[PDB]
Formats: sequence, structure tokens, C-alpha cells
Amino acid sequence: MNFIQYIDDSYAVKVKEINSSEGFYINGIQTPFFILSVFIGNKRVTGVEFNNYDSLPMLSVINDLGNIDLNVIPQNYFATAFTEIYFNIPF
Repeated sequence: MNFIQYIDDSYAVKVKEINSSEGFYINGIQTPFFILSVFIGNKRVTGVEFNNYDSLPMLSVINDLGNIDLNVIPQNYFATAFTEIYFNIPF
């Protein structure tokens, strides 16, 4: 079970599954979102990156393992809705 934890526009934590066909990709959020964490095989992974989307803040948030505070990230870093994001997980 591969799934991502992300916050919507209203700063609410939600979980969405990942489609593993022809790679790892996510789409159809329907709202501005900021990806928080990625889980592959019911475990937390680090060192992931996007091969088509350039965004340092989400990479920095994902790669850190400790608990984070949602009061430090502004609305600027939020990605636009209906965005196709691909994952490159090391293995």
C-alpha cells in the first residue's frame, strides 16, 4: 500500500493512494495542496524526488523524518490544483 499524506487548501491533513502503474504518479487533487509525506510498503521513505516538478520546499519537508509544524509553510509553496506529480523513489 503506497500512499501520501498531504494538506489541502484549508490546512487539513488527508491521505491519498498512489497508482503504481507505469511508475509512481499522483493527480486529481482538485484543490491546492502541499505534499507532506510518502509511504511505500506501509513504511516511510526518504530521498525521493520529482523528475518533472521542481519544488525544493516539498522535498525538504518530505525528506525530514521528525515532526513538523504547519505554521511555518506559507500559501506560496502550495502547488496548483489538478497537478500531475511523478515520484522517483530509490531502491
